[PDB]
Amino acid sequence: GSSGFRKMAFPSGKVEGCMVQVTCGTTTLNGLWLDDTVYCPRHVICTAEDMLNPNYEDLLIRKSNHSFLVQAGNVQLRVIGHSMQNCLLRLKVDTSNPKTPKYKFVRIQPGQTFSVLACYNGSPSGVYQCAMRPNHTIKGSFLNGSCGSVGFNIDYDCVSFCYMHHMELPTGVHAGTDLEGKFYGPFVDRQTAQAAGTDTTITLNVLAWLYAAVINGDRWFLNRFTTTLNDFNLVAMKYNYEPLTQDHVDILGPLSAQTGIAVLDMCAALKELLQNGMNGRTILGSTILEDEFTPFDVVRQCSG
Amino acid sequence: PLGSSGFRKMAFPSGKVEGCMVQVTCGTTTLNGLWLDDTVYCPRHVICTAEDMLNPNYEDLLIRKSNHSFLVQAGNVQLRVIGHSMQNCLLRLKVDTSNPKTPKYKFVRIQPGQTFSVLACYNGSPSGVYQCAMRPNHTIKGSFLNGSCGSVGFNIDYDCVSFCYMHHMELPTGVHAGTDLEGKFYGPFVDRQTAQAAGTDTTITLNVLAWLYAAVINGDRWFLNRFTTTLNDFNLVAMKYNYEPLTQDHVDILGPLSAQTGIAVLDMCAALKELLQNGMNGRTILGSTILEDEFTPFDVVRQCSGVTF
Ligand SMILES: */C(=C\C(=O)OCC)[C@H](C[C@@H]1CCNC1=O)NC(=O)[C@H](CC(C)C)NC(=O)[C@@H](NC(=O)[C@@H](NC(=O)c1ccoc1)C(C)C)C(C)C
Ligand SMILES: */C(=C\C(=O)OCC)[C@H](C[C@@H]1CCNC1=O)NC(=O)[C@H](CC(C)C)NC(=O)[C@@H](NC(=O)[C@@H](NC(=O)c1ccoc1)C(C)C)C(C)C
Repeated sequence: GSSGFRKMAFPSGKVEGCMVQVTCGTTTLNGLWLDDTVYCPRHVICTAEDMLNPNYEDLLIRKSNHSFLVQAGNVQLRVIGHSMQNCLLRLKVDTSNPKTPKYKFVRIQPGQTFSVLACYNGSPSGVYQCAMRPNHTIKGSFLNGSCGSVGFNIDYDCVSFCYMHHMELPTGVHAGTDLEGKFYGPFVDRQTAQAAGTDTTITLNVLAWLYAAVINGDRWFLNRFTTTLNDFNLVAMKYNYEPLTQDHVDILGPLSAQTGIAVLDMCAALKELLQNGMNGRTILGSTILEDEFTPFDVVRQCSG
Repeated sequence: PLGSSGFRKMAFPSGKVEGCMVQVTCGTTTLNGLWLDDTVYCPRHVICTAEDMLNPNYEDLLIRKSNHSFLVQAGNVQLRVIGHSMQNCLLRLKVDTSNPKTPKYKFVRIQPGQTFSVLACYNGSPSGVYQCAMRPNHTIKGSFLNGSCGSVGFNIDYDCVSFCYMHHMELPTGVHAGTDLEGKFYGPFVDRQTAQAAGTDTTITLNVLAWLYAAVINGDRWFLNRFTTTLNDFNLVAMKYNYEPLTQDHVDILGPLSAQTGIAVLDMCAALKELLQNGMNGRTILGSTILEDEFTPFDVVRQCSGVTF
């Protein structure tokens, strides 16, 4: 029967065990403690007067290991070393985190999804799933004090960290870096006017989602038409949708085979949906075309 | 404050519950169990075989089982069962080892409309976490596959994990049914594969109002007006849109949010009233085109204030 369909995140336990608090001056934010290293946003070393045009090289050289206070719960972890890697600081501590899970650092591609463990003062608040926007921003829910929180994916027992939160744009969206400290998107960590490129809807994901609805027993939006890749794009682009490529249709191969619905035939269905709307109906409980589920997310939730 | 663009359906951090999940096998039937101190809780149908699910006689099936009939595994280690008993629709297996990861906890029976986080599990291993609401018709719209029974629902009340749900089955309409941690089903359902149907469901009015307050808190207040309504007049309109009747008790539950925004509950009802009769006119609330009903007054305070655990 139907499996049901929820926007689910990965269990956050393996990440919770790595969260700590990092303070420098009067600024306190979150850090990630793996083995004997603690990672956090480099702006932790900024003072109110340094946020407009900071020179992190100059601000950091003025610091020592003891300028940093890291705390795991109520216990202080002594910093015995420090270095800056792009927009992150790597603080070495004198004790290893026994809760460090198997892990790796990965830089995800726009359109891919991940789980965010929102934290404050080194303590977990909640977890939610989201997708990195085509324009590299994240439509997240973050309050002041949330910097340092991380995004991740879990494959079996291995945690793949892919994001660390740094800031909020004038438009209300969020931006951050991978665990190597490199920003996602054309952004810099300073309080200046910065804008993201034009965003688009993740076409691959909307299609994967339409397949999820079908494997779950719903087919009302299908039709007897088909389309070429080119003709589909001429329409989709009018609605601010990401151009679809042959690689994307190949990625949908498995889902296509499981449902018996050709990728291009599903594109024809999407084409009709964009042109006529849903006429008051819903798909998997939604009144809008959902784009935060990748083909992989669908196969894992609807078929293990 | 949150990033002015969408209220995420945030689940509670799941670590404390992940440390309580184990695998329970009886014969060829394997599912999930909850290990707290020296007891492992699981659905009683674990003692059932393929064809013995239409109308199993649990009391009699259990008689044929001994402690050795149960194989419990925490990770790659076997947990020796030294006792077993049935409590309503659950089994309580006593083991010779107290869970070193047992967190402070309590068992609570959730009420209609209230939400909780579900930790989907398979073979004793956590797979995902998501937020769910106990629908007015006593079912939940979850996401479960075979091997998922035994997975649990919970809330974290400060420093205490409050377990409120254990998964048992799926209904023909694609929704789910389960029990509290005392083994008592929510709703009139029973754990046997017979003809069972959930009643017609309604929109959780209390939650929709809570969500509108969250909108205001976030700065999305275009839908507010200078009027008010009577409880009776609101219900006359809302029930037309299949909304659950609003009660004075519900008004009181919204008290903290009403105080935070200075907007009287009936004044918010007036706004909701207009939204239902006039629609949103293409506008959005908290980045949504529809009125969300799976966020409770508590979920709102939790996300807006950034409560931690
Ligand atoms: C994490 C900080 C933390 O935990 O501090 C503990 C002491 C925060 C997280 C944000 C707060 C609100 N939402 C968030 O996600 N990060 C920051 O405060 C950064 C710090 C900078 C990079 C050193 N700053 C911001 O997010 C500020 N943004 C901006 O200044 C942006 N500019 C616009 O809003 C603007 C108006 C005119 O020019 C720009 C900027 C593009 C990055 C926001 C306003 C706090
Ligand atoms: C958990 C079982 C498990 O983990 O087994 C390990 C060996 C499952 C969970 C469901 C699988 C799919 N989604 C789920 O949530 N629970 C069950 O298999 C129960 C077991 C019964 C209570 C002993 N059975 C079901 O969920 C079956 N449901 C039904 O048979 C329902 N009836 C309708 O479909 C119906 C009405 C008239 O004929 C059928 C029944 C009302 C409970 C589902 C189909 C497997």
